[PDB]
Amino acid sequence: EKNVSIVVAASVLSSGIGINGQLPWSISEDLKFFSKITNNKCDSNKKNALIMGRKTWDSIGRRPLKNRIIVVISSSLPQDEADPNVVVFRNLEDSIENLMNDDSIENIFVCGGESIYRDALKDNFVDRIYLTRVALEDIEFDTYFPEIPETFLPVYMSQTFCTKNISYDFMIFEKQEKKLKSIDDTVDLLGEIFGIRKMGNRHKFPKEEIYNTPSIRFGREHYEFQYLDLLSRVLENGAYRENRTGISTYSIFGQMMRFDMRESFPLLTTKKVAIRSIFEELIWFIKGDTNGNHLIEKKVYIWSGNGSKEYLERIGLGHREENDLGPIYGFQWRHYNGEYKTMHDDYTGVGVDQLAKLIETLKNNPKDRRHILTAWNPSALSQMALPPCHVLSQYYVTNDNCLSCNLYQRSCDLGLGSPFNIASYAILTMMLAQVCGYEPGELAIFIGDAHIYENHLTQLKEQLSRTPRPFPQLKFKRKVENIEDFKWEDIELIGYYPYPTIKMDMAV
Amino acid sequence: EKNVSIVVAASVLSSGIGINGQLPWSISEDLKFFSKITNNKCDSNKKNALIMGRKTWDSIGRRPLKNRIIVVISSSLPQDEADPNVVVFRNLEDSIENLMNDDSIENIFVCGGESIYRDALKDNFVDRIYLTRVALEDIEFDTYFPEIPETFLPVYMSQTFCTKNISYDFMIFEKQEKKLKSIDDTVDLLGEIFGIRKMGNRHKFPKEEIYNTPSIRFGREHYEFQYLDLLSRVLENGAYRENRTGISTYSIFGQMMRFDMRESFPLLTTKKVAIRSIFEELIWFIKGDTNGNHLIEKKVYIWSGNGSKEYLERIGLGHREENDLGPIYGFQWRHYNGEYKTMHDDYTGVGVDQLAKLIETLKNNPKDRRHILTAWNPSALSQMALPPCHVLSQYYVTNDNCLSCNLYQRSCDLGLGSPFNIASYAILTMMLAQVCGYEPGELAIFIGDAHIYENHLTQLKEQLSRTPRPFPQLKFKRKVENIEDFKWEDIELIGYYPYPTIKMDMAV
Ligand SMILES: NC(=O)C1=CN([C@@H]2O[C@H](COP(=O)(O)OP(=O)(O)OC[C@H]3O[C@@H](n4cnc5c(N)ncnc54)[C@H](OP(=O)(O)O)[C@@H]3O)[C@@H](O)[C@H]2O)C=CC1
Ligand SMILES: NC(=O)C1=CN([C@@H]2O[C@H](COP(=O)(O)OP(=O)(O)OC[C@H]3O[C@@H](n4cnc5c(N)ncnc54)[C@H](OP(=O)(O)O)[C@@H]3O)[C@@H](O)[C@H]2O)C=CC1
Ligand SMILES: CN(Cc1cnc2nc(N)nc(N)c2n1)c1ccc(C(=O)N[C@@H](CCC(=O)O)C(=O)O)cc1
Ligand SMILES: CN(Cc1cnc2nc(N)nc(N)c2n1)c1ccc(C(=O)N[C@@H](CCC(=O)O)C(=O)O)cc1
Ligand SMILES: Nc1nc2[nH]cc(Cc3ccc(C(=O)N[C@H](CCC(=O)O)C(=O)O)cc3)c2c(=O)[nH]1
Ligand SMILES: Nc1nc2[nH]cc(Cc3ccc(C(=O)N[C@H](CCC(=O)O)C(=O)O)cc3)c2c(=O)[nH]1
Ligand SMILES: O=c1[nH]c(=O)n([C@H]2C[C@H](O)[C@@H](COP(=O)(O)O)O2)cc1F
Ligand SMILES: O=c1[nH]c(=O)n([C@H]2C[C@H](O)[C@@H](COP(=O)(O)O)O2)cc1F
Repeated sequence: EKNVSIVVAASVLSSGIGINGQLPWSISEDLKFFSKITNNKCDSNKKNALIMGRKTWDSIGRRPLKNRIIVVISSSLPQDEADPNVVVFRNLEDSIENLMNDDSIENIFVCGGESIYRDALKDNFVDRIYLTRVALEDIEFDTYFPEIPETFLPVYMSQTFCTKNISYDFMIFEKQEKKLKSIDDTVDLLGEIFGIRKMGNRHKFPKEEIYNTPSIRFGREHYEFQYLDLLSRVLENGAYRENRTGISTYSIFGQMMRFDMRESFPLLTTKKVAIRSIFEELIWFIKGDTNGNHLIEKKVYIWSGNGSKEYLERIGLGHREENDLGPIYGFQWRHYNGEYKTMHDDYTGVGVDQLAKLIETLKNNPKDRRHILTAWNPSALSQMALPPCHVLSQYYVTNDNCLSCNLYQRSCDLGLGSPFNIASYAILTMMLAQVCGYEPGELAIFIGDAHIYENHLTQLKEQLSRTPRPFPQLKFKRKVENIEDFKWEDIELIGYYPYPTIKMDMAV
Repeated sequence: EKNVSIVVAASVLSSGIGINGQLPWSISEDLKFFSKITNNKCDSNKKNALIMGRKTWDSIGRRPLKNRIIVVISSSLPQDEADPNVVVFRNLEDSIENLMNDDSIENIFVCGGESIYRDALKDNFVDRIYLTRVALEDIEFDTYFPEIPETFLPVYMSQTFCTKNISYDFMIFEKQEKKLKSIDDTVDLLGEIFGIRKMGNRHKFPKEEIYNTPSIRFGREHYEFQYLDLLSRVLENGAYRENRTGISTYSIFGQMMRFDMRESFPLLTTKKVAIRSIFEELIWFIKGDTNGNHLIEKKVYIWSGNGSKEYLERIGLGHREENDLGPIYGFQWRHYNGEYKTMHDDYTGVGVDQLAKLIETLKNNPKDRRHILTAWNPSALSQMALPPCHVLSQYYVTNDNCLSCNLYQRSCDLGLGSPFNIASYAILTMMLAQVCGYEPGELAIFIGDAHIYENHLTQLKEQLSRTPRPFPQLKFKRKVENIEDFKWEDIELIGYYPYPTIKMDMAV
């Protein structure tokens, strides 16, 4: 009784693994992953066996792998004993003789194509699966990886990596079996004595029925869980509260999310996020614009709700034009403390150009601690059609010339605003990184009133049922002179294979 | 072979447990803790044995405890078999015949005073310790709890609680024995392939030699660990970087801390924090003052460094008076966007009184999401002697009438500034809570440039060697009409028993 693991690199959707006797891709780090998993052993005087089919044995040049014993499953290969690092068996069942008899073998690994993968799962020989999901689907395949049986459950999902603009994950699947210990009891008993006085009870762990992929307990490395587990945490501890709109929310205070931008782009995969509208809003801010029609003219109606004549007169802005949102994001960025008249006037030169100073400070004094771009100005809050949600952001240049970003958000619509704020400030960091000459780094979002609107409950609960997929890659097609020169055609979204879009109405 | 645990509630320093045949305090929740700990059993048809001395047996009225068998260790009590829930033995060793003979007993608990505690530890009969540390030490004791031997190591430390303004902790100590498994290996191998491309390697777990009380792995509930583990994370991942001063730091980006204020006060115990100077700085901000002499007149020299004539002329403020810090904290609070002349002029009425609007909004509109108090004003940054470190703060009223606080900090001097910012915004939250009529809630601090100055290394490593003690209680002695009426004599610090103060020089 030893371990029998499966190592495979399959496509994210169709689970393709090969085409015309070779791989559909060339990822160097994945092969190194195959090296270390198949070499990882405990006994020095032992070797791991790698089982593969003849067609696969041909694909790897018919040459042995160092420090490993290759087991070829071929119906017509000569069982020659000359090579001690390569042995041939007639069928897969008879080849699993090393478990009980061959004590010189520590672990067993299955990695030999569809015919061996499917036969190893249909006969219940497998104990664990090492799946390398690759974000490639608009190509051709002829050999696929079988559907993972119900007996297996994911226990680990690595962060999204990148090689030649190709995103990929690393997952572990374990087979279900049958059916520190004192610390958990003492914390529970303290939770029974102090009701909500103990802070642990105020932040209860999300229940299994609202935890996204609850089988992955200790291996929640994928940074989309930083958003999906916040949804779960709100569903568990959110207090039903009212607000300025008629749609009440479930709200918790003081939450944070953390995303990687070096090897991926934090665009959610559990729901098709309108990436174009995110950009057009961001470049709208950068340009210094407050005209709400300029987004509607580009078929982006995100600010149409808070920019209706009925809404502005309702909040005391009847003198304002239809979509004159007022000094908001992109007016405190480019013209801070500037006397706001209307959205048609020329504001060139007035105010404090924070973005310009931010860019110039990022390149002249990178290790400066004051790379701050704020939007909360109490003098102009009364003029705003909606006070800023993402109020203040700070930027950081690491020693390896990477640009990280921190953002504080006073109010976070986890249904709609959060998927936008994650991608919006990710693109803004990448934009700042290119103009300043650095690489994208990490993105951390600090949240105050993290909430879910009550009409988003059935929708977001559906989103939590979708096991996430690797983040896509976002690369720019050209280097721009100034930051405002970016256009939608300059962005290339690579490997975005999300779940179907989810409709949720905005609370005006 | 079953488990033998000891349950004790001792004072935090001298470990006193009794005086004149009774307890030195009256904490109801502690007795309820003793109830659930001694009753926690797995078998329905089994009872836990509670061992105690005669003097202790007298202290509890000589009456049995429900669902439990009390074992009295007395040299001259009659071994009466009339009561089946109380049995008497002559010595402690002979009383431990429940391990091998009486299978009707599941667990054994030692809880019978000094004479039984010392004999149970000197003879190595104990397997686990349930310690309830109480923050009372300036009273009299006559019975103490023996010092925990080196064979025991702490594995859990609960959050600081409160009963009648008495702070107390719950800890677990386990005796050392001799000397999921696949997920950790796969993450390690991914760390060998991707160097710093994998985000996990940029946030490596702190090594044991810099982890405060590294024996407490899964039970780091005490929220002083939210600060001590930030020190460890900086020591592990901090990049050596320069700054505006000559003292280089080790800095990491995007960290957060979370403290409880309902049942405790987040004043660090691993170092004697100058609590008075914290208050005088805070009330200085609230009053709207920017005159540095008003703190020096009260023997508070924290802002003396950034207010020397040599420093102001060094940063381009030679025209400024000796300690005229300029529009800083407490001038953007009370007079935001107010044209700052000097520190002697009258600024009453000018600017935007954020604090006044914040107070008025906190009680009139509690579920508002705009309870924000900012200090980052780009128009006046050049006039400031030092840009704001704690830039923006947001406040939140829960459904149970508690006031929580969020704070974003752009730069964090973990040696000096951080212990002050934790207590300063804790006091400010409590002050706002009393004036508005709410109770203190949670305090979350979000940090950008969390760093340690290199001249603080020997000191902070010393601070990490001190296992923390329960937080003290801070209560106000009177209700004030306006928030500015607070005085140092109005604050009462209850149960603060910290480790000796640690001297660290400020980087000017
Ligand atoms: N992405 C990835 O992780 C991997 C991808 N691949 C790719 O998959 C493709 C190859 O897989 P595939 O097409 O399925 O072919 P296989 O690799 O599964 O090899 C099949 C051969 O093995 C022998 N064989 C298989 N099953 C039996 C059996 N039950 N009894 C006796 N002999 C058996 C036969 O050899 P014989 O002719 O002697 O009868 C058969 O032709 C290639 O493109 C390869 O590159 C391969 C491995 C990993
Ligand atoms: N804070 C806490 O968790 C607890 C506090 N306490 C406090 O501690 C105080 C009492 O403890 P303490 O003063 O140490 O007295 P003890 O509770 O330890 O009881 C001592 C008695 O037990 C008997 N005894 C002890 N050792 C032996 C032995 N080796 N052989 C035979 N008999 C023995 C003797 O009884 P005899 O007279 O018959 O010889 C002795 O007088 C009280 O104030 C009590 O409130 C007690 C328990 C818990
Ligand atoms: C059978 N096969 C196809 C193949 C390709 N990619 C995969 N990727 C994964 N995740 N899992 C597999 N089973 C897998 N199999 C192989 C097997 C070994 C090598 C190989 O070259 N291994 C070298 C790797 C060289 C290097 O370090 O990059 C080794 O040392 O083991 C390539 C393809
Ligand atoms: C021996 N002793 C002294 C005493 C007091 N406080 C302690 N506190 C701790 N943490 N540990 C002890 N061993 C301890 N012992 C005792 C024992 C039981 C009760 C007691 O009244 N127990 C009731 C508790 C009643 C209630 O629920 O509040 C029970 O149901 O067990 C009081 C003092
Ligand atoms: N109460 C409230 N006011 C807001 N003002 C501006 C925004 C940002 C915003 C506005 C609209 C959408 C929106 O409806 N977007 C959809 C996609 C919705 C989705 O994520 O499925 C789209 O326009 O394509 C998203 C963010 C916003 C919000 O979320 N909530
Ligand atoms: N570069 C820099 N500038 C600062 N300006 C104001 C502060 C906050 C500050 C300043 C001085 C002290 C200080 O010296 N405090 C000592 C004790 C220091 C301590 O051990 O905590 C005291 O006031 O008694 C503490 C915080 C501060 C800081 O930390 N770093
Ligand atoms: O970028 C945005 N992100 C976001 O989360 N919101 C949502 C948060 C909240 O649901 C609403 C503002 O409501 P309130 O004014 O009460 O904070 O806007 C809006 C944006 F423009
Ligand atoms: O309340 C404070 N908190 C704090 O952390 N600092 C430290 C942080 C940093 O070490 C220094 C400011 O340096 P810089 O202006 O380059 O960010 O002041 C100062 C305060 F007044």
